[PDB]
Amino acid sequence: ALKPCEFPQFKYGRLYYEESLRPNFPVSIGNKYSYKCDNGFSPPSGYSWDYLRCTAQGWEPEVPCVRKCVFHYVENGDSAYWEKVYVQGQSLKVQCYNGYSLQNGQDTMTCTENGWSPPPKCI
Repeated sequence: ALKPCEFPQFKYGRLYYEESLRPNFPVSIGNKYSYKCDNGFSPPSGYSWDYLRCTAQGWEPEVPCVRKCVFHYVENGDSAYWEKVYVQGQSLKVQCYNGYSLQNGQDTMTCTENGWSPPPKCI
């Protein structure tokens, strides 16, 4: 069987069980391995862990761990009741109060490589 996927090493995270598994590589298309990301980062799905999949295009995702932005508290705005995870590239509309705003027309925040932009502070 073809074994085209080498031991996956990527930024801001790692496979679980890296030492029981590293010698098993390379592996075949269809195999998958659980992984986690560093604090402040997340799989694109926004879950606490996810699968790295050996595909015909190599490992997917290409960038397994991306910036994580948590939505919860908004100063002078509407806060949520529990922490909602967002990932790099996602955006939401924040509800500001009493003539305060995020100063970007639509009161939208985007999860960027360096966190929320602008921050969840209505001014």
